[PDB]
Amino acid sequence: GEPREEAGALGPAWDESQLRSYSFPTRPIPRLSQSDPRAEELIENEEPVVLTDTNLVYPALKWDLEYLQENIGNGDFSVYSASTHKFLYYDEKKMANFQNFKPRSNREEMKFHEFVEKLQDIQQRGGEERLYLQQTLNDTVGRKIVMDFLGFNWNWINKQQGKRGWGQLTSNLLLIGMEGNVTPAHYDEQQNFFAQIKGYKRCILFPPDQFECLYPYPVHHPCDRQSQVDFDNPDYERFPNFQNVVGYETVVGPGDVLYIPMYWWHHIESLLNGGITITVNFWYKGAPTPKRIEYPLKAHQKVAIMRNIEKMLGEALGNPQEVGPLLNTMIKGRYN
Amino acid sequence: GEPREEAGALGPAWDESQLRSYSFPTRPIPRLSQSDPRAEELIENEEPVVLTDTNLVYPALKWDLEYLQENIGNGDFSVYSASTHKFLYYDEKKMANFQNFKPRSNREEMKFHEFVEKLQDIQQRGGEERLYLQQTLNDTVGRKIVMDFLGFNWNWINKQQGKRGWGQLTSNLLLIGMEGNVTPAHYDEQQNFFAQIKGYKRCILFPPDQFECLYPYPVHHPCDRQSQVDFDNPDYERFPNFQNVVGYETVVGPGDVLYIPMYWWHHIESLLNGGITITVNFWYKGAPTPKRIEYPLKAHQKVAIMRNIEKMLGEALGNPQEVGPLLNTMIKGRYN
Ligand SMILES: O=C(O)C(=O)N[C@H](Cc1ccccc1)C(=O)O
Ligand SMILES: O=C(O)C(=O)N[C@H](Cc1ccccc1)C(=O)O
Ligand SMILES: O=C(O)C(=O)N[C@H](Cc1ccccc1)C(=O)O
Ligand SMILES: O=C(O)C(=O)N[C@H](Cc1ccccc1)C(=O)O
Ligand SMILES: [Fe+2]
Ligand SMILES: [Fe+2]
Repeated sequence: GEPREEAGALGPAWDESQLRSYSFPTRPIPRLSQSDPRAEELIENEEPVVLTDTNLVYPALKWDLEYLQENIGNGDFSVYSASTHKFLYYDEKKMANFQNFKPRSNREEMKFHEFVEKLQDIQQRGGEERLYLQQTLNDTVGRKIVMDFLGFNWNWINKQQGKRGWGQLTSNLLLIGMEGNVTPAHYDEQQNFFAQIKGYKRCILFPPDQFECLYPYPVHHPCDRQSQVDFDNPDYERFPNFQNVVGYETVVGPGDVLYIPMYWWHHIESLLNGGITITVNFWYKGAPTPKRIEYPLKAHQKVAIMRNIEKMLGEALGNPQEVGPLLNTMIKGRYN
Repeated sequence: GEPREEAGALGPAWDESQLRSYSFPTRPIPRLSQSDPRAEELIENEEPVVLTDTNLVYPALKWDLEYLQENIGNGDFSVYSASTHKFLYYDEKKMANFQNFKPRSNREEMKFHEFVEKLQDIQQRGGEERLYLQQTLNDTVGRKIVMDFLGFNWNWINKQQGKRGWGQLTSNLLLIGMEGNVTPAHYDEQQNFFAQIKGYKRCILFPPDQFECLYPYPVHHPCDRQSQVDFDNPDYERFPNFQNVVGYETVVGPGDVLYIPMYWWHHIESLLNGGITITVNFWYKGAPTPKRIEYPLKAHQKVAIMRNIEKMLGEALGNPQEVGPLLNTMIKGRYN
């Protein structure tokens, strides 16, 4: 949609020139009120929606590098680096299988004050490197910050968890990123409530059934759950169906909360020239399995089946490397 | 090898002109004595071999249409028909899934005397149709025939079953076929002892690892376990790897016993212009699973894994028809 207008006539929140350009078409994601029945409907049907008045992270809306560094306590925060705007999320617990894989992003633990310094350093030296802080909110958090945390709207979110019959909140990540930073398309196996705090983030989502268009890496690969297709330079040779992809986009700002249904693909980028961005997500385990499979199956359920096959086949063969050969042996001249 | 010579200088048992011609190369299967250590070795390593002095079906060597019709009792025998020399073995318990499948062979129960008549009829009327009797040896068998059965060398075969740790004899089929009759390539999940009684049969076998060259039908298909490749007119377009196939052949005659290891492909044909052929097989369940998978895996073990995947995937999807689509969705642009 068109750039929303800020109250008090402070001008447009952002402008098209801050968004990156891509080859596929997109339609806006609904921006509704938490009290709007249609929104309660979209969630109930595992469809994305942006809630604008939940007050989920109200106490955190005052956060910023300064305030944070002062009260965030003194613990270790994981900080990812990148020579480019695209951040390569890789699982270190799978690098064994694909020894032929070399990471294009380096993680590093550090104190907040350090992170801030390393950041103010780049900016103050006309560098080109980019950073991104992603750390769970444990107990090593300052006292004052714990006050803000307790300030979150748990009354509302706890009812969503209940009404939807989801599992237990697995974690909350604090995400602080630099403008221009990008998180390549991928999907997560948990329900997510993306709570925007500082800055603006453009989020482009794709339904689970778009599986054939996004070509995710093999399950045993370090980049499992991520799309192999380079959005900046799509290889229609290897990934022919990326020319059929159609997504849903929107730009979340301070106070907004985006619901990302489990298994839904999502590409997230921080607006160009929009200062830093701060967000806090809420990951919950999806509702348990009906124990009485009812057909027809939903798209994400099939993806669960595929993932399973790959996992079990790598067990049987005792080697994840042979998973591919066996699958081709199974299909060539028989199923294709 | 070259046509063996019959004792008493009765001339060659058969001549090349009786065998069908095929595009692939083949090497002879070992013809050894049951007391030969090398033969006990081939069996222990699940490799084919022809034993010439087991005396397994000694009492049955005197069988023929006449003697049989008289003592075979009076029960129902399954008799398959075919307009061509190739017999289409289809599973009636799977015809549901592939309703788009129409059998090219008609089975029919009948009394022996009837079978003989229907047979002597064709021959006596210059017909072209072909028949093949395949029936288990139950209790509806004549008394005199039971005497022959009891005459089999159970002392020897029971030790093979024991030494190899195989399961229990699942069944014994009486196979009576017309000259020129052919049983297309396929494999069985049980250990087999092919006991030739009357006539000569050419058997061409392929190791389990030739899976990629024989393109078996889908597991849920009525012709599961059978090769899709037409040996008389190979379609190298669909089945490219059939040009890499290499088999082991041999011609079994009265008194010979062929060991067909479980999962080994086999094409069986009755010599051209060689009268009828009578055989009796012995199917045993392979040795149980080690319960402690020891790698590297053997070829037939992987085929067991593939079969499993197909079976379970058709369960999960609740429809065997979608098995193919999902497999391609899994591999395209990811594993190929
Ligand atoms: O949406 C589905 O249920 C489905 O089977 N979709 C397939 C593609 C697909 C298959 C499996 C998972 C996701 C997507 C299709 O050809 O449309
Ligand atoms: O919240 C998410 O699910 C998510 O993908 N967040 C990304 C950052 C991220 C990347 C990888 C793992 C967790 C979080 C973002 O740029 O907002
Ligand atoms: O023989 C094997 O163990 C094996 O994995 N053979 C594969 C082909 C094959 C795979 C699985 C079963 C039978 C045959 C090959 O490319 O040679
Ligand atoms: O004994 C076998 O395994 C076998 O494939 N015998 C075939 C006949 C047959 C075909 C199908 C099922 C059982 C038996 C033959 O022509 O000798
Ligand atoms: Fe994510
Ligand atoms: Fe067979």
